Amino acid sequence: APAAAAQAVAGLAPVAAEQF
Amino acid sequence: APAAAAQAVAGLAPVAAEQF
Amino acid sequence: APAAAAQAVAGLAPVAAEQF
Repeated sequence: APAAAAQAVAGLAPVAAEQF
Repeated sequence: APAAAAQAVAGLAPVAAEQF
Repeated sequence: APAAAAQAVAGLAPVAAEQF
């Protein structure tokens, strides 16, 4: 389970990042 | 099963990035 | 298969906006 939760967050962070 | 659930999230990140 | 289908749409949609 933790590998899925870390992968999902690492793949989403660049979208958020590019609005700031 | 969780590999598949993380891929669905990851994989749609380019839809968000194309909107904003 | 669905991740790939969605990626294709993300890249097609903005092309449409350049016509109209």
